[PDB]
Amino acid sequence: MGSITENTSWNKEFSAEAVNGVFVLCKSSSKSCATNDLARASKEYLPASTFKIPNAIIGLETGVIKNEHQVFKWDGKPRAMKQWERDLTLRGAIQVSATPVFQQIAREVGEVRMQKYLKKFSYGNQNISGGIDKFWLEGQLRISAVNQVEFLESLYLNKLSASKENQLIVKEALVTEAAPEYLVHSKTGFSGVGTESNPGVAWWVGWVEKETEVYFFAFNMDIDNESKLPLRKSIPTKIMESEGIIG
Amino acid sequence: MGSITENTSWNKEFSAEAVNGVFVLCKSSSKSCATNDLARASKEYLPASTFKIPNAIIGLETGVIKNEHQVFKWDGKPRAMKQWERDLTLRGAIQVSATPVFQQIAREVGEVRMQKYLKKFSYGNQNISGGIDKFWLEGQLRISAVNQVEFLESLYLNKLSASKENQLIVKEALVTEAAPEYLVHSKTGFSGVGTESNPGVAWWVGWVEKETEVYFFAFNMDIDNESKLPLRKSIPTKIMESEGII
Ligand SMILES: [Cl-]
Ligand SMILES: [Cl-]
Ligand SMILES: [Cl-]
Ligand SMILES: [Cl-]
Ligand SMILES: [Cl-]
Repeated sequence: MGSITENTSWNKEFSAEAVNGVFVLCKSSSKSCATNDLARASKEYLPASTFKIPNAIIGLETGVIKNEHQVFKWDGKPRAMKQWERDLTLRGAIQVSATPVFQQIAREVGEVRMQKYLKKFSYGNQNISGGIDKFWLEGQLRISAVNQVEFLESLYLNKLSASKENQLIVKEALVTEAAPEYLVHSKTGFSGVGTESNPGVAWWVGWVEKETEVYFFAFNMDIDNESKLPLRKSIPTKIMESEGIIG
Repeated sequence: MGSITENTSWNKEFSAEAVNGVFVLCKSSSKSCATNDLARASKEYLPASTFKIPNAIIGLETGVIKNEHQVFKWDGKPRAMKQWERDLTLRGAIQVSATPVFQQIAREVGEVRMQKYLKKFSYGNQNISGGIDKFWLEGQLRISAVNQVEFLESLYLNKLSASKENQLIVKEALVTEAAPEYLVHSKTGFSGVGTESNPGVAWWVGWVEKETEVYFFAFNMDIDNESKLPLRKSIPTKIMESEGII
């Protein structure tokens, strides 16, 4: 958007849970954003599963994902999560966050084309070192909350450097709540619990369409205890509720 | 859609409510459809607000709807329903069924382009007589339950004679339930209570994407009393539940 202002009153929801994190919320019509922590809003972290958004688009663009209705066949091998042990649509693989499906997509896209698309998308530090199938999971790729909102705004407007149809296909795959005058697109992320001095990161990013308004959001937090994960949704929902958006 | 088979065991949900109607359900992977009433499955009825689906695609195709994020401004004058007395997005206008918005779209599309597109879409009897802004509401346009599922299948597959991008836009506008492995696109219709010896029609049409399967559906029923309106959703829902479609 245009402006960003720091709203320190938004710390109340973080301090109540002893969480270190940031929430960025932008209202389209007023071209204005608010955040609890300006400094952290610009700090870059591992995207983890939020990378499914650009990866899905790049997969379609390059033709690795053949079309909108491609089925990703479970081959029979045990997977890290139980919910991934089945055939999945593109929307399904995004929604249940089936990481191995996307690791294979990334391998097929390749280094040259992945690099070019992350440049076109202005996606974070654009550092894809750490292996083609994990740079966004444990490698060197980093993105800020502000950069996520910018990327999501471009996607909403079909202004990414990709076909309008591929942007649309990925947008329907991101729908997480549908009501007559309320629509939510969103995606979670979780890198793990980390180590001594290096906590992991949790994400919730997306946008809310309410009546004729649109609000873009990005949340992240430091995490070293997996039982704290639901906070990645509860904190932003509480803040958006207080704003009259209602999460 | 493939083959169609009459299954009279579905009549249970209709007889319970003294409803004269039809449900058509098609399973994409098996290329087969079932219905409680083969005769009625092919009978053609006023589309009523189910017409918002092709009308929206046509509005986008012709540039009358400038793009995905066009806002339909309320002029501040009375509208039939309070829910319509506000600015609406395309999705909002479809979801609250803001008929006056779509009537102005039809006027701006105009007769020639509207006729051409309904032919291209093989949309019912393709009869647009009765006024450019009311042919699907009180005029001569008629479409069957079988034709609705055929049209919806084409939309799902992006195979209508329109840009893939415009078909995609109208598809997101139609989403009515979203879950990680369960997605519903749907649209209701209701022509009114009819006249003596001539009931109105109520519709519910759409599709269900469940894991990797897809089910297309079209329901219609005779209606002469507004109190019966919720049956247009409850009957099909009960049948789809009995079929294990979540
Ligand atoms: Cl991933
Ligand atoms: Cl009106
Ligand atoms: Cl209408
Ligand atoms: Cl009329
Ligand atoms: Cl209803």
